[PDB]
Amino acid sequence: KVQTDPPSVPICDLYPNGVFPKGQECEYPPWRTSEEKKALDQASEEIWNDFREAAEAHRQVRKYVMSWIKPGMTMIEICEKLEDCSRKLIKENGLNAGLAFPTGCSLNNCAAHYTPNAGDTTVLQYDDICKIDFGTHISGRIIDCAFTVTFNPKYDTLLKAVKDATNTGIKCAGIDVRLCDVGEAIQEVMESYEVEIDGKTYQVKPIRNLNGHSIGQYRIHAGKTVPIVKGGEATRMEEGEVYAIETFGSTGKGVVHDDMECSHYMKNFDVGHVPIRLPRTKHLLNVINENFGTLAFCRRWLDRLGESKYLMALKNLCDLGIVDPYPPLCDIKGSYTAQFEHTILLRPTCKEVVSRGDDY
Ligand SMILES: O=S(=O)(c1cccs1)N(Cc1ccc(F)cc1)Cc1ncn[nH]1
Ligand SMILES: [Mn+2]
Ligand SMILES: [Mn+2]
Repeated sequence: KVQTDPPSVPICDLYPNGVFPKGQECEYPPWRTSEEKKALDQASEEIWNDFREAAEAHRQVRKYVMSWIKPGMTMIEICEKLEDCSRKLIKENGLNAGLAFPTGCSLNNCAAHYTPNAGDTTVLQYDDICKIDFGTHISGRIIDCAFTVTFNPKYDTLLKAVKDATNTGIKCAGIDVRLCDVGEAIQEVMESYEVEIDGKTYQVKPIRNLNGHSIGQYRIHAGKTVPIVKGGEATRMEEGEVYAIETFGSTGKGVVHDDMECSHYMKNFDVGHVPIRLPRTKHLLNVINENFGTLAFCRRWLDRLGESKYLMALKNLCDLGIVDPYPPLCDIKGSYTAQFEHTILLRPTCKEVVSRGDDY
């Protein structure tokens, strides 16, 4: 009925009749706040409500994380503590409710897609800049939302720059808005910031090959990309679409490349059923189909299901194009990267920043 400290009560039990809190509602940028639109919006109320339940789990998990995340903890300890909480609040139930993708805790010049695999001894340090990026879902309605953790105030202005650029992207987004215009607007704001870190000055660079993305049911990246620099596609955002608006700022080259051991994997959404006779590969694909479907997973999540010595079977599925690997994405050695991300609903009546909290 009432949430505990530490959080343990599922969000569904905190609401009496399955009506979850709305996120931040915004008027679209320059007639909708329309009977045709109001009815069209109401027709998807069950869907918006699923996003809101997942968003409330995301808000409660991240507030709890911020209370205890500290240097000295291992990255595994952080991810396990966060994920244990997330499973409880979302009331994990197979593909009906659960974790939408692994917990990113990328450090320093690593901007995204790093989560420890078994045996990783990495310890969070006082000077680290850590991007906590995790997702929850109800019925495949995904919340993709992220923030940056630091302990040293030297990164405060870099975080402020990226947060403002993400908020600028969110404000610019709308029905019939050109994706390229969102990218231009984000870049102008991010580049308006100069920061000083350890006696060196930088003009914050958007990471040009990182992007926001449309979201589909059980589909983290549905096909449209939201650039964070100028020169993109004039393709428009459409009514009823859902987007992850994320921005990344860097003190390095402002470009990422694959680096480090891969931890994130996801079945290719478009690949059809593929009969497998190789026993270990067949078993692993069945495990993936049963537990994740088209949602992303990580090696730790296969380990927890009691799977072991599966790396060759996993490589086989990647080589067949059934599963895609998503390795960590890093800028140059010595650079600092920061990220903020929210999920927005392009509802017929308004734009809802469904994952907005009192934090960011
Ligand atoms: O970089 S992405 O592949 C992408 C961005 C634009 C078009 S495709 N990607 C989606 C994703 C892919 C695999 C995962 F296991 C989890 C997520 C961004 C992202 N990661 C975390 N939050 N957001
Ligand atoms: Mn994310
Ligand atoms: Mn994303």
